[PDB]
Amino acid sequence: MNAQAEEFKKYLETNGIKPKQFHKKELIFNQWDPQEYCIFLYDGITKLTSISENGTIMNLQYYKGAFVIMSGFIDTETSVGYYNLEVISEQATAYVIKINELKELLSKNLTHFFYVFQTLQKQVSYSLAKFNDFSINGKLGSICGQLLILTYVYGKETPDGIKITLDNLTMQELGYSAVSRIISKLKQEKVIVYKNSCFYVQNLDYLKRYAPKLDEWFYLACPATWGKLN
Amino acid sequence: NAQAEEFKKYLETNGIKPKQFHKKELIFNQWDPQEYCIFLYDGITKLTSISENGTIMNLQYYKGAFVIMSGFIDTETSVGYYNLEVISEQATAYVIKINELKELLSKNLTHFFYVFQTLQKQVSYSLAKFNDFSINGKLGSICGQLLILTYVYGKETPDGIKITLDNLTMQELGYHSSAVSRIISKLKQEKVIVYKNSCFYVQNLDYLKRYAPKLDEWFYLACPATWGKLN
Ligand SMILES: Cc1ccc(Cc2cc(=O)n3c(c2[NH+](C)C)SC[C@H]3C(=O)O)c2ccccc12
Ligand SMILES: Cc1ccc(Cc2cc(=O)n3c(c2[NH+](C)C)SC[C@H]3C(=O)O)c2ccccc12
Ligand code: NA
Ligand code: NA
Repeated sequence: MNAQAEEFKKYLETNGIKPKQFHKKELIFNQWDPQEYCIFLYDGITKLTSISENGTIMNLQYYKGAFVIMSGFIDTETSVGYYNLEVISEQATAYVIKINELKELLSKNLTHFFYVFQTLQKQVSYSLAKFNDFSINGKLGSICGQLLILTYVYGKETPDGIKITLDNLTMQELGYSAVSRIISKLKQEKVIVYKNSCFYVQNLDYLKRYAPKLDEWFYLACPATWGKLN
Repeated sequence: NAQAEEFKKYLETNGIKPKQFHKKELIFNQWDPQEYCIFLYDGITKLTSISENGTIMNLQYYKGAFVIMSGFIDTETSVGYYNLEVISEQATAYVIKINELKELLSKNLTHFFYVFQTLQKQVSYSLAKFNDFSINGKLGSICGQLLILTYVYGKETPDGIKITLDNLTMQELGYHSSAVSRIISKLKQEKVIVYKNSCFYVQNLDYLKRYAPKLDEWFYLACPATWGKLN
């Protein structure tokens, strides 16, 4: 599956760093801490959020294990943004590292330096591809792109199409007014199907057509997974 | 800058040389199988993409000093079918093949770090732009771009904050859809930015900060020195 992550997991463990369980609605890091962290999210699903003074809560970015999320800059160790990383799966397993300690240990392994660098690269190109799909096709591009990524990562073929294999609690979190206008177009056009309390994708090519740049991103960033359905 | 001067030293020390590029040249392109690390030392560029048609998309602006990598650092393959186009009259850039580069980061965690921090800056820029648009729609995006322009190129004068860029470069950043037009009218109405004497002037910065709140925070956390100039 992800050998660079498994290698990184061991490097952490054989350097003193131990996995921490977190449970849903827990913040692995938060916007009010004076200390920033490098998070190696080894398993589970999280969301990055921003809580404005209004108290309105903004969902910015999803992440699944294995990945690295850093709440501060590696050089200055100060915040990259007033963010929280909330667990949305039932549990998540993460290794929590003070940014300053991380610097040391990326020194002694070119290979693990590269691994973490590469995940920032994938984030950068992800946002650019989402931006592009939204410039081309609006919210449709956005939702199709979200569904395309769900299909690639969590899809399993079944008779009613490509089922999305996330726990139901997890699915409601991810969203399963303006968004509504469109989901119906898809329910009705049988791109997706909500049957027997599960979500099914019946027309992968439509998703691909309106999220072309995220499709490309996934080919270039996760070719293993992209092939499984192309 | 300082940390970028540091990194430029490091490159020239190891044999890499600046090259000039001129408006409308591509420093790297989306069809070249070879990928590069670009240390853009001076000038203004845009990242672009094409779709099947021939339809140019402007995705992201960069100014020197900055680093722009067209391939992944481990696999060396493309991060996206992108071009980096010059939009200032000249741009100075150090071009580094990704393979040739990979040893060099290996030998200098200080310098590795400077490049790592630049990706982090990009990631959080994109998120903060997204946050602003989710709050305020097109107006948040428009004010956010004018906010950054002001911070980076703006000089305080009695006629307001002058954008110290030439009208050429200002058009390449765009200075006529109906939705945009209403916003422009609202801003050109409020005198938020005023064209005066073949120049561009910002007279309500509070407004910009008001509708681009998260990009404002981004600049504070990422470019504090420059942010404090106008705060
Ligand atoms: C529904 C949904 C959409 C997008 C993301 C973000 C995401 C997914 C993904 O598979 N990968 C990345 C991202 N971003 C961090 C760019 S980076 C490369 C790859 C990976 O994790 O190996 C979702 C993430 C989790 C759950 C649902 C997502
Ligand atoms: C008008 C305008 C908006 C945005 C950008 C992008 C940009 C500007 C900037 O000052 N910085 C960055 C970016 N992005 C690459 C995130 S990264 C940190 C900082 C820096 O250059 O050190 C513009 C860039 C050039 C010209 C105009 C811009
Ligand atoms: Na924090
Ligand atoms: Na290229």
